[PDB]
Amino acid sequence: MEALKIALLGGGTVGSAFYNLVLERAEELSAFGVVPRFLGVLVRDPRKPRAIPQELLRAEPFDLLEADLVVEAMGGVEAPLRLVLPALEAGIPLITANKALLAEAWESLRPFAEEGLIYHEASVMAGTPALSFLETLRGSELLELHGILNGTTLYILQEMEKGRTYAEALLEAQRLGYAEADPTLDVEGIDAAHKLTLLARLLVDPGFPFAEVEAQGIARLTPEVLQKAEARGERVRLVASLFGEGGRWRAAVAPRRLPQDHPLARARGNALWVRARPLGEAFVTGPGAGGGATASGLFADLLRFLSGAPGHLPAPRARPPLEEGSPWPGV
Amino acid sequence: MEALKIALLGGGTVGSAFYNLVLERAEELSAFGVVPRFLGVLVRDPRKPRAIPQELLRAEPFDLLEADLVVEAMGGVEAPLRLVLPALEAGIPLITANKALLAEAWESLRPFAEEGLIYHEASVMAGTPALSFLETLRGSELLELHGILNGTTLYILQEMEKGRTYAEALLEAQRLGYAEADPTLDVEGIDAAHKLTLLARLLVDPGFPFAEVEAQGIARLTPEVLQKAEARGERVRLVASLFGEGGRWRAAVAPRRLPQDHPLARARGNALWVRARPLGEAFVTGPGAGGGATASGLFADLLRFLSGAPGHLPAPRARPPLEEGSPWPGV
Amino acid sequence: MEALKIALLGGGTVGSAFYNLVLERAEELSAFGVVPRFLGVLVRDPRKPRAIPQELLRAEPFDLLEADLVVEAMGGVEAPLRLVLPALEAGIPLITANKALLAEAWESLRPFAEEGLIYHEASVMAGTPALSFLETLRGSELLELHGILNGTTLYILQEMEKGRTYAEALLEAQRLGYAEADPTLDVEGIDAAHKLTLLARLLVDPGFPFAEVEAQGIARLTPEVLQKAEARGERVRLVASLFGEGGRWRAAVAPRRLPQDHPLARARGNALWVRARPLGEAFVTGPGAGGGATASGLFADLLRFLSGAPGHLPAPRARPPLEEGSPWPGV
Amino acid sequence: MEALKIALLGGGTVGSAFYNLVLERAEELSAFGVVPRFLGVLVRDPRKPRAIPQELLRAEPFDLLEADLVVEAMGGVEAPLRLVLPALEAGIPLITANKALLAEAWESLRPFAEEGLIYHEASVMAGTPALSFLETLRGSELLELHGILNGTTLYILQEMEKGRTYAEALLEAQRLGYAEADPTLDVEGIDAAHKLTLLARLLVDPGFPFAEVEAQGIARLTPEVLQKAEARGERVRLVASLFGEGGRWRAAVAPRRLPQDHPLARARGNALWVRARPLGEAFVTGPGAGGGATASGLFADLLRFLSGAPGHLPAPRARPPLEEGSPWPGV
Ligand SMILES: NC(=O)c1ccc[n+]([C@@H]2O[C@H](COP(=O)([O-])OP(=O)(O)OC[C@H]3O[C@@H](n4cnc5c(N)ncnc54)[C@H](OP(=O)(O)O)[C@@H]3O)[C@@H](O)[C@H]2O)c1
Ligand SMILES: NC(=O)c1ccc[n+]([C@@H]2O[C@H](COP(=O)([O-])OP(=O)(O)OC[C@H]3O[C@@H](n4cnc5c(N)ncnc54)[C@H](OP(=O)(O)O)[C@@H]3O)[C@@H](O)[C@H]2O)c1
Ligand SMILES: NC(=O)c1ccc[n+]([C@@H]2O[C@H](COP(=O)([O-])OP(=O)(O)OC[C@H]3O[C@@H](n4cnc5c(N)ncnc54)[C@H](OP(=O)(O)O)[C@@H]3O)[C@@H](O)[C@H]2O)c1
Ligand SMILES: NC(=O)c1ccc[n+]([C@@H]2O[C@H](COP(=O)([O-])OP(=O)(O)OC[C@H]3O[C@@H](n4cnc5c(N)ncnc54)[C@H](OP(=O)(O)O)[C@@H]3O)[C@@H](O)[C@H]2O)c1
Ligand SMILES: N[C@@H](CCO)C(=O)O
Ligand SMILES: N[C@@H](CCO)C(=O)O
Ligand SMILES: N[C@@H](CCO)C(=O)O
Ligand SMILES: N[C@@H](CCO)C(=O)O
Ligand code: NA
Ligand code: NA
Ligand code: NA
Ligand code: NA
Repeated sequence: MEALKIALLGGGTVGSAFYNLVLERAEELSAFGVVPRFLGVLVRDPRKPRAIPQELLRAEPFDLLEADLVVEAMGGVEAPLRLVLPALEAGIPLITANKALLAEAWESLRPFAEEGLIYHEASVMAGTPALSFLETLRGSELLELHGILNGTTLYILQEMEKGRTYAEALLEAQRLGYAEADPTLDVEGIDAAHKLTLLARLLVDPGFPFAEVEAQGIARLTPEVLQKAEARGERVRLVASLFGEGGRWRAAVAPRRLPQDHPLARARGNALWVRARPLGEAFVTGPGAGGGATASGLFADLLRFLSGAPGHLPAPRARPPLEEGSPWPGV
Repeated sequence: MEALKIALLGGGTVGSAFYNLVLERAEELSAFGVVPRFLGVLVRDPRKPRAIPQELLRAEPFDLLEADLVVEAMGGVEAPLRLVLPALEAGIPLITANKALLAEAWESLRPFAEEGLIYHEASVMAGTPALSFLETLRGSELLELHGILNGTTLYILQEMEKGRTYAEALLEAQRLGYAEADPTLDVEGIDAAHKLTLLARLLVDPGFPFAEVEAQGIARLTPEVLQKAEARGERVRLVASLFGEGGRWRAAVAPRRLPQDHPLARARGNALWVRARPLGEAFVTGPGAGGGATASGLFADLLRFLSGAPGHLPAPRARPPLEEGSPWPGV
Repeated sequence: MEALKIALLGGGTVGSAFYNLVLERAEELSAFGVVPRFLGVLVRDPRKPRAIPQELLRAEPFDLLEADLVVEAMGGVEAPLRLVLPALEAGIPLITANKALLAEAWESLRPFAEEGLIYHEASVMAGTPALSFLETLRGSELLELHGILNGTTLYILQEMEKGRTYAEALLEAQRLGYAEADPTLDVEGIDAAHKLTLLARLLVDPGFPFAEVEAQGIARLTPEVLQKAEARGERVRLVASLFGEGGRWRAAVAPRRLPQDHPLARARGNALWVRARPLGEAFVTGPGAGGGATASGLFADLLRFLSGAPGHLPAPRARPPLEEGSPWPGV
Repeated sequence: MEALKIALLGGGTVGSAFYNLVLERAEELSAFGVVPRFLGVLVRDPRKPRAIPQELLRAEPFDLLEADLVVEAMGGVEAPLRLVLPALEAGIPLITANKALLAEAWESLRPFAEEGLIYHEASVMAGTPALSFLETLRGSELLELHGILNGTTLYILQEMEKGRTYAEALLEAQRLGYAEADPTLDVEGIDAAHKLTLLARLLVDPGFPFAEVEAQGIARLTPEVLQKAEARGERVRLVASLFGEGGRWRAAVAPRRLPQDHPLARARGNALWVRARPLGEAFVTGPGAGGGATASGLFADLLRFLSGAPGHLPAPRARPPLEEGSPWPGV
């Protein structure tokens, strides 16, 4: 039996859900050979109301080199990056739910991803299987991928069909915990773009640049637009697409008119839909955002690590596109 | 004496400071024959402890059309937009501290700015005079403008100079209520870009696009780079620059090497430095972020409105630059 | 018109109610000649959830000598005492809701009370008139005083008559905000004893020692006892008594069997009952605990000060008792 | 392997630390063939953020009679008493950290202590061995005991020595989770008196009354008095003393002038110093307050219980002292 010493960065909705999940499942962990011991949890206010014991909180950075694992769910890019890099350099794995970090600091983080040090299931659709889904889909070659990767904007659109306004639905969305710190990342497509980028690097091109994703959010959408779509037998959704065009992978986020019976249209939560050769059509759906949902993903990754498996490896080499996609109707 | 009917959007660091500042200055407001009456205060979470009366909190949007003023300090772009437009269309002024909104929704908001309906001193360098400073600088023709517009990154570079880390500094500035909710906006220069855009529009080109600002942040800087600059007799700062190049106005945000005696290098606070013809060289500096500092700007604008002055007008035409310029050397 | 600069010690349920009340009533204050300006609010956690703007919070002591008034509602004895004494020494008045402080540090605080520097209506039965009540009763000579001075133990007994247990009622009492930090002060009679002491010093003996109060709390009481009392046509209540015996003032707190039609028994909140010569029988009742209720008392004292009146003066000399009381049935 | 059924009373600084410590040590507990199962956790406010599952929180008292252990860390005396007695009467052990309860409700609790049903290591000097230390010291006859039992006042006097104020120090210790909820209990010596009582009862007289302890606090001490002691080669500390005087045991808490090389003066932490016949002079020191420190004591007691050992027994008789003693000189 061994101690698994964990440094947690962030003690918010996710961090705190992860902390309590780990301790609540310590019996499971013992069957994996370990007892979980948190070194410290990095936060900003160490004395406010929080669902972690106060003495574990650290309002300043602390040395991570004695940890066996670093778990990050602090948000942002350059601050977690600088905090994680010395741990990575020492061969200490990272488990993160932070898609911005991986999408926008990939020049620094790719080499550690490639040696299997980075686990990040929770960074796309929370603890819904997305990355593991794609890992199994690698048995085939992608033809087209379409996801509804952002839960905030899904919630908002669901509410506006029901005739609620953007602002009341976003407000409602932010109470329920779905949005990023700044909901602009959600409603402009950027958070979907970060997720889509990570999917692209896993499946089709390990160098895929976040800057190459074309992203348009839901700012032109209203209840009227959505309800008129319903009347044509369609649903409008924000969709993240990956497809070949002129021999290269293209990545877009935009609102799309979907047939109402399409798997993407009938999903109540977040969803990833592929067509691949020779498998065919496959689809995964589940909760894409929330504390418990994300902590599930991070805990799934801890068990993966404990099992002796590497983190989520980028594609070993870029894959040649088989077909010209370019499906589509925008809005 | 008559009610001044205010709808306030946001009850946070800024909104709350503003609410309480208004209350305690009620004596001052009576000298205009008004008494301040809040129609409601839009907030996300009506349960958090707040220095605003529970009975005035609204967790859903409320009718604005009876207000004499809408004050906005909620953050984001699309949601505040959709909330203020009806008031603006009714000829109700807006007082805002939200630079993202004005930079990114200008196609919708410019017509109302041109009519004098938008007050936004607090949208740049908080209640430090920036917009009013530029309004006076209009007596001359701009040669060049350079500002340290972002308080969060000034704070960070000041603390890194003294040997503190990036991560520590950042944690503090967030604590002090300086950082945008997405602090990436601060540290990648985007928030300074938004501010720069507004200054360009006030001075030189009323349709200057936010997309035309070139922005880069502080992500490559460390305590070491800064300390080496100090030994060369310099300071590295993030600088927002507006200058002529090949007959057009260029807007850039980037780290710059400044001579250490330069006003920008020494300033107490955020700072704006302008050479213009025939005035010469003028400078303003003060706090550029903080609840109190921002509530001062908003309240300044409310007093401006009560005086019968219009809001901040865009430049009444676009005009080319007088002189070819450049910023300081990059890093 | 003048600035009234206020230093607040404590930003809890009371402190925060007082802060918001002051600002909410600044129009009233202007009719008294002043505009209220808080120098700072002393707390412990300056970044947690609180109904006061964060920049006013001070997590460390600050200089009080520039204030026009010090307002204290921090709890305890020696820490507020040391904080207030330099202000008192400088002739700066104190307004307090802190009965422990005044009861247990009277050797230090009496001399300042005697020069009218201490206002403390809110320290007995919150903003229910108690001290001002006694000030008017000084027109007569006390024969007997009996109060139900502690709201926690009143609540608890009210709930146990209804058949609820001590522990559920105390729990219920502490949620509703009635109890001291440690409810032992309430349930053992000590908080009533502190209040009774202050009443004694106002009315009958300016040197009355807190140590001379005999106090017994409600620890032997159960629903059964209380319900049996109801059946004999009585109510049991914790009562604070002041009466002459052998030519001296005696002070006791204890549970008592009251006739059910007695003013003390039929009071739903806290209550002070006197017999005095030549007035006769007089009685005041109201809320004895709670934020809003206490802030009312502190604000009543601020207006008193602004009116040019002194604070609550002790009796100028001990008064000779006229009759042997010693009413009573204990339980 | 069998459930160890625990009812926990209190979910605060101590309770929460305890809850999470139990969870993470579940592996260790399996070595006794148990798995820990919480039947519920009594709390005041089920809405505060807490590192305990919502579904286990109870805001009203719950049946305890199915528990194998009641752990108490709620504070107060009468309410915990009325809650544990039924469990105690059923032959269910109590593990407590509450020294006030044991000192002040001993007429009710002594019979169950005498039966081995009360574990209270954490009630004195937290998880620093104090009770177990004394249990071993029973191999000798006590000559004299002197301890620095109160962590809050040690902390305060340590910080005042270094020039900090009373008020600052106090604010900190409260922040660190050291202080009783009424910190007056700490600074007037009452909390050390409660602890002293329990040590007297374990060692010399199983009915030693709390009322017989003479207690005075640190209220006359300042940075100046302490600094002057240091210049005389001394340290002033609050000391809890048990010593023989005229054939009876005397118990006193007071500030004392200690030689600076004395173990009590130097100790790292709270400290207990005992001369006994024939052992000689023994000493123990460690942290005497804190969530983690206390949860360690409680967990030590739970392991003691699982080992088949009884709780902490009172002295099996009263006996007079062997030698006339005295404490150090007062201040
Ligand atoms: N919630 C979701 O549904 C969800 C789903 C999937 C992925 N994620 C990802 O999880 C991350 C965090 O989200 P969350 O919902 O847990 O955020 P949250 O509730 O705000 O918590 C973020 C935590 O990080 C701390 N923190 C933030 N910036 C910091 C800095 N510069 N220095 C030190 N501490 C810092 C905060 O401290 P304080 O608490 O003191 O302020 C807090 O403890 C993000 O990357 C997000 O994209 C979230
Ligand atoms: N802080 C500064 O230094 C500073 C300086 C100048 C300008 N500004 C600008 O001031 C604006 C507000 O900043 P801040 O510091 O006050 O942020 P803050 O502390 O987060 O306050 C945001 C307020 O708006 C509410 N809110 C956020 N999104 C909402 C939505 N979709 N619907 C309804 N209510 C919403 C929040 O409700 P809850 O409290 O219920 O969460 C909160 O009351 C930003 O535009 C910022 O760029 C800030
Ligand atoms: N509530 C009532 O019904 C009531 C009625 C009449 C009289 N009172 C009296 O009012 C006083 C306070 O009561 P409350 O209900 O407002 O208490 P509360 O909600 O706990 O607030 C007490 C405040 O004082 C601060 N504080 C406490 N000790 C401190 C120290 N040593 N150093 C610095 N700051 C300290 C706290 O800081 P934090 O908030 O950071 O912890 C908090 O801001 C007591 O004397 C009480 O007897 C209360
Ligand atoms: N802190 C230490 O260093 C230390 C060391 C040794 C012993 N102790 C002892 O441990 C005990 C608890 O101290 P602590 O630091 O954990 O205090 P704390 O942080 O205030 O926790 C008290 C807990 O009990 C709950 N509570 C209080 N009174 C209650 C009532 N009448 N009914 C139901 N629930 C009640 C509170 O509920 P909420 O959270 O809902 O408010 C809280 O969960 C005290 O007896 C103290 O003397 C403390
Ligand atoms: N804010 C993000 C979290 C994970 O994608 C969302 O709404 O989906
Ligand atoms: N985050 C912004 C707010 C004020 O514009 C700043 O740091 O300057
Ligand atoms: N806890 C106190 C406040 C004022 O007496 C009470 O219950 O009455
Ligand atoms: N307030 C107590 C808790 C531990 O007994 C102390 O300071 O020692
Ligand atoms: Na996932
Ligand atoms: Na400004
Ligand atoms: Na009163
Ligand atoms: Na102990």
